Amino acid sequence: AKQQRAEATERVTAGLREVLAARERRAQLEAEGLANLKTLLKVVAVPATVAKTLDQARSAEEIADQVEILVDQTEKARELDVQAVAWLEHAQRTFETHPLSAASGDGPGLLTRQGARLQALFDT
Amino acid sequence: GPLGSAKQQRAEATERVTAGLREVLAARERRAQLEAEGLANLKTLLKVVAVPATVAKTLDQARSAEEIADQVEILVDQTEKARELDVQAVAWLEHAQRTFETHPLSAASGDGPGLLTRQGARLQALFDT
Amino acid sequence: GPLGSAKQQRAEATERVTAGLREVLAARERRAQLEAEGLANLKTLLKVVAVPATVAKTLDQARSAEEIADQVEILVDQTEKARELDVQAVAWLEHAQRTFETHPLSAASGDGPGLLTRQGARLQALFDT
Amino acid sequence: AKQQRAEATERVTAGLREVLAARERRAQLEAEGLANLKTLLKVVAVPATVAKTLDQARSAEEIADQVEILVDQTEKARELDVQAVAWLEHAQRTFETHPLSAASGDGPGLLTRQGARLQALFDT
Repeated sequence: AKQQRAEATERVTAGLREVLAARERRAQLEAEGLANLKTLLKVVAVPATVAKTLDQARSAEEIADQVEILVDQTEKARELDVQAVAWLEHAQRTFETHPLSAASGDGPGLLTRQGARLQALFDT
Repeated sequence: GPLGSAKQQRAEATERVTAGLREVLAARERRAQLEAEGLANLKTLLKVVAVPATVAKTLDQARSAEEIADQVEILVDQTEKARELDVQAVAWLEHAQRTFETHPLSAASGDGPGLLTRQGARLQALFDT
Repeated sequence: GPLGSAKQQRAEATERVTAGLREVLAARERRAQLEAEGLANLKTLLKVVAVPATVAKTLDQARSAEEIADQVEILVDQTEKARELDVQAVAWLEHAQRTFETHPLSAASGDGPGLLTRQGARLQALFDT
Repeated sequence: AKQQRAEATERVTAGLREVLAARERRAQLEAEGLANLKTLLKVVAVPATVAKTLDQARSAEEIADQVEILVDQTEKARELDVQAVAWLEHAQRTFETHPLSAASGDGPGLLTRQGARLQALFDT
C-alpha cells in the first residue's frame, strides 16, 4: 500500500519537471519561430510605419496588431485622397474664373502650369 | 484787393497740384483694396468644398492667390506620394496575409482561426480597389 | 514657393511706390495745415488790441494774411478820409459859431443866451486840438 | 358912464387886431431871418451830413440841434481815429514778426508797401 503512495509523490515531481521542461522548450522554439516570421515578412519591402516597430514585436499577435494599424492608416489615406481630389477639382475650377488668377491677356492662369499633373490625379 | 486775390490764385494752384497727387494715390489705394477683397472672396469660394487639413491651416493666411497656388502644388505632391505608398502598403499586406496563413505561430490551427482571419474582411476590400 | 515669393516681390515694389506718393502728398497736406494754424494765430494775435468794427466783421473770415493786409490798407484810407472831414467839419463849426453870435434869431439877446451858448464848451474843445 | 364901456369893448378888439397883426409880421420877418441865416451859414462849405438837412430846418433852434449832432459825430470820429491808430501800430508790429507775412528772403513784408502812409497817421 505504501509502495503506491511513494510512487505517486514521484510521478507528480517528474510530471512537473516534464511540464516545466516542455514549456521552456516550446518557448525557445516559438522564439525562433517569431524571429523567422519577421524574416519571412521582410522578404517584400516593409512600409516605414511598421518596419521600425515590427522588429520589436514580442509575439505573432503583436505583429498582427501592427498589421491592423497599417490597414487602418491605409484606409484613411485613401479617403483623404477622395477629399483631396474633390477639393482640387473644385480649386481648379475656382482658379479658372477668378480675376486674381484667371488666364488673362497677361499670361495663363496660375494653375495652368500644374494642369498636367492635376488631370493625372482626377482620372485614376 | 491787389495782394489778396493774387494770393488766392496761388492757393488754388497749390491745391490743384495737391489734388492731383491725391487723385493718383487714391486710384492706387483703391486698386489695392479691391484686390484684397478679391483675395478674401477667393478664399471664401475655395472653402465651399471642404479643405484638406494640410492646406486649411495655411490657406487663410495666404497673402495672394499665388501663395494659394503654391499650397495646391504641395497638396498635389503629397497626394501623389500618398498614392505610391498605397501601392507599397498593399504589396506588403498581400505578402503578410500569405505568410500568416502558413506560419505555425499564426496559422489556423486546431486551436482557432489564423490571427489575420478576423481581418480578412478589411483586407480583401483594400486588395480589389 | 516659386509663384508666391515672386508675387511678394512685386507687391513690395507696388507699395514702395504708393508709399512714395503718400509721403509727398503728406508733406504738402502738412505744410497746408500748419500755414492754416499760422493764420488762425495771426488773427488771435491781432485781436489782442481791440479791432475797429470796420475791420473786425471781415477779419475772422480772411483766407490769408494778404486779405488781412488789404483790409488794413482800407482802414488806413478810411482813416485818412475821416481826418480830412475833420478839417472841414471844424472850419464850418468855427464859422457857424461866429454866425450865430451875431444873428438876431440866435444871438444872446435880453431873453437869454445865444443858442450855441450851451455848446461853447464842447466847441472850444474841438477847436484847440 | 356908458361911453367908457363902449370905448373899452373896442380897445380890446383893436388890441387883438394889433396883436394878431404884429405876430403875422414878426413871423414873416423871422422867416426871412431864417432863410438868410441858412444863406450865411453856407458861405463856408457845409459838411454833407448836415447840408441835406440844414435847408429843411424850420427854425434857428433846429439848426443849432443839427450843429450839436455834427459836433457829436465829429468827437466820435476822433476817438475811432484813436482806436484805429492804436490797432494799426499793433497790426504793423504783428505783421513784422509773423511767419505768414514777415520780410523773408522771398520779398519784403506784406505791409512794407504801406509802410509809408502808416507813419503819416502815427505822428499826426
